[PDB]
Amino acid sequence: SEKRPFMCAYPGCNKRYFKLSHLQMHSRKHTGEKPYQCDFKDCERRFSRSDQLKRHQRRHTGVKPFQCKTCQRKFSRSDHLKTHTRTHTGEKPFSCRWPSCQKKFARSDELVRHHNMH
RNA sequence: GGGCCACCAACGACAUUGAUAUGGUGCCC
Ligand SMILES: [Zn+2]
Ligand SMILES: [Zn+2]
Ligand SMILES: [Zn+2]
Ligand SMILES: [Zn+2]
Repeated sequence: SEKRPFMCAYPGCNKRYFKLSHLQMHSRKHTGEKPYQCDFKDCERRFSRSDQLKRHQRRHTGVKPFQCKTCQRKFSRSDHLKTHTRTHTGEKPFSCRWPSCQKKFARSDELVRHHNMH
């Protein structure tokens, strides 16, 4: 129906946001002011999302709440824990790039290693 | 200005398959 909540006013950008609080925070990127930044005593780095802000700030605390329940290995990111967990299930979501091949892999390292074998 | 997750794409640590890493898009005030 071509209906949207809120959009950016800058020409060429014109991204859409589902909250006015994020639309005003996005607008800071055009005026030239940081939206998010590390509040740590000896840090000045900046980010474009609250997710990145927390992700970065955990670098100072060393808090890693993502852990396996089969080998108990620990990771700083949930996306990486799942890439590890699939090694216990035997699943391999990747595939060889060559048309004359049909092998499958689970890590980018395995895929690239096989692409070098070709 | 802050919270919460998932999925997708990059990433290279190789004893080990990683007690290892970044981004994008989203949802709540
Ligand atoms: Zn914009
Ligand atoms: Zn910091
Ligand atoms: Zn495990
Ligand atoms: Zn192949």
